[PDB]
Amino acid sequence: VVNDYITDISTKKKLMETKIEDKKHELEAARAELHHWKTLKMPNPDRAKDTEAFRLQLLEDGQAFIPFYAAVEFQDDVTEEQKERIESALKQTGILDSLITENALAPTHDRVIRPEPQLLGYTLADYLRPDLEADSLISNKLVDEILRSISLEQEGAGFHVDVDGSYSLGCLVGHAPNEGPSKYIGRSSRKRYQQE
Amino acid sequence: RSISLEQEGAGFHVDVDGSYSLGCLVGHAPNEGPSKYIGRSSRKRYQQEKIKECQETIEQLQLELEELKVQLSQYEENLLQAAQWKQTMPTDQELNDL
Amino acid sequence: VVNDYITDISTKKKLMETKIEDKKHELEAARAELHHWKTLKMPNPDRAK
Repeated sequence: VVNDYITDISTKKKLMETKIEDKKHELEAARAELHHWKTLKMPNPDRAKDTEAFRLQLLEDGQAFIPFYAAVEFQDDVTEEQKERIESALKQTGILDSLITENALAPTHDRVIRPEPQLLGYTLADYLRPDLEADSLISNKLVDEILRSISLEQEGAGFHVDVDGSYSLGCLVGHAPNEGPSKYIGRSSRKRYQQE
Repeated sequence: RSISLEQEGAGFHVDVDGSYSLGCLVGHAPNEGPSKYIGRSSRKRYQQEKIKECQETIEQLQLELEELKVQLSQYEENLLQAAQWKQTMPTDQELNDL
Repeated sequence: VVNDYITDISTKKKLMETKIEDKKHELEAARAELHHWKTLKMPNPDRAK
């Protein structure tokens, strides 16, 4: 009987060993994730491998380009609610990762904001100022002009992104959902995604 | 029809190869796999492929679970046989009597 | 000695039980998913709630 009891206890001790193994392994997975977040430096927006291939093609071509999130930063007076609205609309439209190009480029597997004149009504340039990165190949005057390109009123069946988050894409008109505080737009925001 | 299949200058159009012009913007779409959303055939293909995946997963998991049942049954038989072993264990009856 | 061996066997029985739980979690989800795809109204593109 005593050995029956101790056998049971030994089995459960083994179960304790197994769960110690399990928790060590869970802590190792958590540790690996923690290591990944600790050695992060700058997370970028959503992309497809085709867009990366195309942008490699652009680099091989030497075309002047810089992604939008890497191109602009919000102004001081633009509090977190406004940042959220503008970044959510850009992300929903995909404009967030869209490319600003010095020349009228046509993208393959990618999107380019050609500086075609969209100088009618209010624009996002009112709220945003350019923020050029270390790899910038484009001047801020053109970027500012593109910021003016993004309109805040319907161009019929055309392109615009309002401050309240609505956007028109071709025949489409849209409004963005909640996405939380800004993480991609601005130097502070890109690092912030990493910290939580 | 509000969507053209030939370049409309700076205007709005979406070509067959996936390129599109939407104002000052020009874009081209990435890989998204075979059509899944547009049309009954595409939606049904999505449904059938998802169904096939889940059916194969249920089959594999059932096979593994029946294998697990076999292992557990063998382990129970082993414990039983251990108890049976206890009975077969030698006894010192003759030596103690002597 | 028999009890040393039997503790190991109990452990392996326990591992089978743990993997039975595991099969329960993957296979129950697969059954639910298969029913859902049978009851698929439509495919949903990228969306927010």
